[PDB]
Amino acid sequence: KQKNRPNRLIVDEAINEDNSVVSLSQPKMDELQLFRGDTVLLKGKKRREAVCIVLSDDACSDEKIRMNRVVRNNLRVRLGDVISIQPCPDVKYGKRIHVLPIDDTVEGITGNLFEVYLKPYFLEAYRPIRKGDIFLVRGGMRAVEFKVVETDPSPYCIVAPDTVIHCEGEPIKREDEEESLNEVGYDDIGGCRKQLAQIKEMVELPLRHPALFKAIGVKPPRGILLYGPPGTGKTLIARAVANETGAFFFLI
Amino acid sequence: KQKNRPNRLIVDEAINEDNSVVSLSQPKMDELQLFRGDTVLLKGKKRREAVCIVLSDDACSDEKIRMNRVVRNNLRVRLGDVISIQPCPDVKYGKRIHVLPIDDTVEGITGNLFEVYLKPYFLEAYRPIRKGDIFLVRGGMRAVEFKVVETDPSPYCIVAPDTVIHCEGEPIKREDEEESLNEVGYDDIGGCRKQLAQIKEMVELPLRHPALFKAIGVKPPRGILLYGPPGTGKTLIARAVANETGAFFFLI
Ligand SMILES: Nc1ncnc2c1ncn2[C@@H]1O[C@H](COP(=O)(O)OP(=O)(O)O)[C@@H](O)[C@H]1O
Ligand SMILES: Nc1ncnc2c1ncn2[C@@H]1O[C@H](COP(=O)(O)OP(=O)(O)O)[C@@H](O)[C@H]1O
Repeated sequence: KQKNRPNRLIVDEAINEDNSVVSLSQPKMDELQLFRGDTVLLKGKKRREAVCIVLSDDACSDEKIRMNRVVRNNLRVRLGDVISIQPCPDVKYGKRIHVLPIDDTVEGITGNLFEVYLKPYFLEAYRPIRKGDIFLVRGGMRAVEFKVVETDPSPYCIVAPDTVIHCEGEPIKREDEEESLNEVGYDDIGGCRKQLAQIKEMVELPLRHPALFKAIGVKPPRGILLYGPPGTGKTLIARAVANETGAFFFLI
Repeated sequence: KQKNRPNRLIVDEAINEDNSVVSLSQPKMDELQLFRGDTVLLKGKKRREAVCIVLSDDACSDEKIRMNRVVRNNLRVRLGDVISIQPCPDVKYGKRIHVLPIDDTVEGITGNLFEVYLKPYFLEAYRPIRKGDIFLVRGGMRAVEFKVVETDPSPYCIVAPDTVIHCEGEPIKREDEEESLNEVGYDDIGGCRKQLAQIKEMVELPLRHPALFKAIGVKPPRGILLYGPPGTGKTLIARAVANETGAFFFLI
């Protein structure tokens, strides 16, 4: 079976903000035999899957794939990891969905969540979904998460205008496996691109591949000193780096 | 029943010093069908009532009502609250009243309180009263409070020249519900208007509506630093703010 050359890419940062658009470059797209708007299927770590509409861009390489933080966290991968891509031409429109909120997120929210949040989200935008994911909607000076529990053409479909939604039930608990989305990441840092590039390349090898430094005698850098006027967000950059590499973070 | 548009106003600061004059603007006054000098009836928090002569002014909005600190404290409301207004054309002259002092206020006062204090107060000024209120008279380098206990056309009337007063009895105790009137308020701060406006708008939302900051993620200001030469009354301003919002005050 052929899997190495047509079906391998490397995750990196995103430029678009939609939680379903995955951006890649045109040579890979006519190599994969995929056109714009076609729903694609991604497999990552721990046999997790995701369905996403595709899009083309130019400011990419021929092995890099740009995905948003929600879809990336939905596959359990981190930046610099590899995934598998496939065409999925057998998705159908749904006829029944059931969604729940996360209790950690809904606090002091009064009224009904349906007509304020889930009504403008699935409005005039055909969005694909798979059972057991988590998506995020922003508004009312808050950001609320939602977990899909069921799907009528199980286990994945596309949201069509005539797809009823039964938003019935009580909040569900966040388990000890997925991480929160109110945490810090590289997307929550405006400006300062060159310095971010430097720090990212400076801690890439010791924190991503730790076993490599048992096979070579080479000393990686261990002392970093950030400086600048107060109010420039340095602890932010620290927590960001520490969260995106999955490393442990202690604060003195 | 119609109550929202003709019978709702918002309390604010006063410009006059009389304990019976309540000031409002001419559009609301000819909307309520009220003329000058007519006794008006106010209902506030905890089904408290008050009878007051009315007056017109121009430096107001069309939903703000200016009342003195005595009448405001008599309704249990604070600044920025809402009250109900009504016309009360069925007040009559009294024929017997009975008033007592507050023991916390009378200290070292010798002689009789009647002819020195209660004689010039109800002199050539028709003043309305209701049973169970508290009013304040100034003189002799002191300020003495008085509580009405009974009224002959019960439970409210107007003081006419031929209304006898039986100032008979012993001092009464201040209970644990009403606050004193020798405390600090915005009226006891001369000058410094712009800075007062700034500090009042800076602590309005967190201290008046605390539940609102469980429904939005927005950080209110928490650090304030007052400065100026010594002798400019800064702790005064602090106690003032803390008393007018009803907040707890700790002093280090
Ligand atoms: N470049 C930036 N991008 C995003 N937010 C920033 C940036 N610079 C400052 N801030 C914001 O202002 C504050 C500045 O960071 P700082 O007060 O030094 O860190 P912290 O209080 O989190 O230890 C943070 O709350 C952050 O939200
Ligand atoms: N603007 C003002 N309005 C009213 N009284 C003031 C003003 N400025 C100063 N004072 C008076 O002078 C004193 C100045 O305040 P201060 O001596 O700093 O506070 P305290 O002695 O109460 O700790 C107070 O007793 C106050 O009565």
